[PDB]
Amino acid sequence: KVPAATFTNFTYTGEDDIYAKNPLKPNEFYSPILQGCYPDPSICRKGDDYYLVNSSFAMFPGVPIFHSTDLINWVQIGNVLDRTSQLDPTTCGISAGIYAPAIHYNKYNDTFYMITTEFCAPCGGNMVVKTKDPRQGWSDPFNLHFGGIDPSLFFDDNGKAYLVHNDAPEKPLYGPNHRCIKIWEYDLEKDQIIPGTDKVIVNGGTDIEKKPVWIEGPHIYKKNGTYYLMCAEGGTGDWHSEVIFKADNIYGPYEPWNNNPILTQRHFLHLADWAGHADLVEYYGVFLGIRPNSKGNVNTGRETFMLPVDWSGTWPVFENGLVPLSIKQKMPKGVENKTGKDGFFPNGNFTYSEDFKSENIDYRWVAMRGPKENFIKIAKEGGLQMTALDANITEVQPISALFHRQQHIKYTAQTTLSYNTKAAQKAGLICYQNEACNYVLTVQTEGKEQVLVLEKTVRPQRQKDFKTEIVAKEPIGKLKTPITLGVTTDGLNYQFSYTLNGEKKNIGGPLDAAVLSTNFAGGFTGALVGMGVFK
Repeated sequence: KVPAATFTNFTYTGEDDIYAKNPLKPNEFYSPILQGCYPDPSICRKGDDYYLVNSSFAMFPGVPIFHSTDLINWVQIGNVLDRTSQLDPTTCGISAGIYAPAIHYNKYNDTFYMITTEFCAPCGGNMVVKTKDPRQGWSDPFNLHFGGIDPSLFFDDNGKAYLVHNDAPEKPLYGPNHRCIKIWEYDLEKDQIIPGTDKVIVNGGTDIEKKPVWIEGPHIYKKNGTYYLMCAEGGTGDWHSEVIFKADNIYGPYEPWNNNPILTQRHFLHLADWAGHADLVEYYGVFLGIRPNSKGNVNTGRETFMLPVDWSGTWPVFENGLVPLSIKQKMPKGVENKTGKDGFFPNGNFTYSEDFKSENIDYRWVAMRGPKENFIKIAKEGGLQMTALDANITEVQPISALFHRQQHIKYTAQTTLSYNTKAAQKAGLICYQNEACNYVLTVQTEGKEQVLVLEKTVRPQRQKDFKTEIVAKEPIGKLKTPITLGVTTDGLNYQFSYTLNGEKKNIGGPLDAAVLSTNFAGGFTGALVGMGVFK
């Protein structure tokens, strides 16, 4: 009972060099189209409407879904897994939960499909959800009976349905990196694979002699009577790429185009990296990549990039998918750039100021390991009234904090809060990679006085032990007015501050940005910034 604080504002301002140095011409747009942690992009089309989805791991709700009629201007229409009956990540590992999504539209039964691997409750494995209309939400999961990751359905022209996925081989030839692409016939009535219909269609990759790492993200397309299998190969790090196979039959032998890969950045050590895990739509191909900082670290996670695809011949070509990517791409003829305008998703450098004056909270806001509904209410006059759950920040448990993805290497953010002196709890501002890789600045109480406390918790990949340390601490007397907390990062360090009766002061010094990188902490996620409450 009684909330710890009411956050009356959050402001997030992206300030990346690349966008400032490369202003848009009227017919241009920035790529990545989704900045920040939006990995493993999957895309489908029904009529004039495009739908695009991403992996989300332990965040809730999971799998954000974007709609667009032109592939440049996107509106987030929600998150596909938004009920606890679909996804309950209470004790989910930071690099578990929802892996690569694959969305599809079956024109034969006018039905949508979101299929993924859910490495947490309720499913603990491969599963699919369905809908007639994404705006109405999706069904509860159908548990699918096969292992591995990166499931993806394909609906042929004879009423037969298939399912392709990554799997482990019976006989590993070169360690755990040896993987397989497996296909199954799919039963539309039962929403389950047909036992005995499984076949390995790719073993290892395009050339097994080369020991191809983690062939995955398989997608089937059919064009001019020919079947096409497109896969990611080389791992979602330094050796990422996309490769392409074709066959005369759904099960038929799949042969790699002599020209492979068709999408990579891996042969450069000099903007963007780790390019792969693509999906095509009629052509345009969306994929994942990272924009690392000057030291090679990534606090922004893997982002959804786009490129035009020429498929006028036998094989798909990613236009400039094999030369160093640039931030600017020409838009399709006739389309104008409305990114950040109206209700469209932003891009480039921008400012998002949210006052939370509406019970329909913007779909960009996520909680870790549980629903925000368990600890947030909208005040009569507006603002995030949030009550402290039992868990502290370092726990693999749901925590009472609302988060915004770090969409830029260089950013500045602030929040304004009215701190309930009666509840005496902790309320503040958080930069979060994982439960043991975070920076937290909180107002707290000691006596009948408030204090500000800056804490770090640092845990590199391979280390078991961690310990929360107080970086800095300052008294602020008896808080009788709202207070603003702020953090800014220049890509190298994070600097916290607070702004009370007029004046803005730094608290603590520069805090190493590397601590919140994938590189340092491991995992599959980008850093987050948000507000939270504890004790």
